Amino acid sequence: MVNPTVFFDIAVDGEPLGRVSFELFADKVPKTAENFRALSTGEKGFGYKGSCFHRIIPGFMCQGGDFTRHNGTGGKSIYGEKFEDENFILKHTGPGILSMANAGPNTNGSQFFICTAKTEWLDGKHVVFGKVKEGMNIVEAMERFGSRNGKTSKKITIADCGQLE
Ligand SMILES: CCOC(=O)CNC(=O)N(Cc1ccc(N)cc1)Cc1nnn(C)n1
Repeated sequence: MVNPTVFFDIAVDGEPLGRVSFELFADKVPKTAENFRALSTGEKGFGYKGSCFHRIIPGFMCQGGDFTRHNGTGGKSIYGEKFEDENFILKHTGPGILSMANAGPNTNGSQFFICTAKTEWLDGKHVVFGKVKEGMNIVEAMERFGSRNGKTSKKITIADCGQLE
């Protein structure tokens, strides 16, 4: 009836940077929304707290949520290792879009990316499920620690996370 809101408190080499919050589009993509919500609260016994943004590419996107292998090869959903693409109603319209990373059709786990540009060519293959609500300036700050090949110049971590309200 109202979409939930979750936050991440970001750190750079252990030092506090700021907080980003996200509206999750539970109205349109409820299953995909609930996965990210629950990984953010940690209520299933695992999740995003302490994990890193392993791949950041300025002018493209910030990617993380690989909490098992910390490098883009791991993660798992609250539903099993993988779950299906729920739908593609929502599109990659611009900076701040929150979207699922994947390795093929119906291979969603826990990895996600926040867009820092319009990424139209991802439409219909990555499930869009939320957007940055507060702290797009902190996402832009994060982005400056990326590189063309995605390697970060300092360690970008989710020091804390959970649900607002
Ligand atoms: C713009 C979003 O791009 C993608 O989702 C494409 N694949 C990955 O990023 N994966 C592959 C992948 C993604 C999700 C899951 N669940 C498994 C594998 C993770 C990754 N990160 N850095 N590298 C080199 N690969």
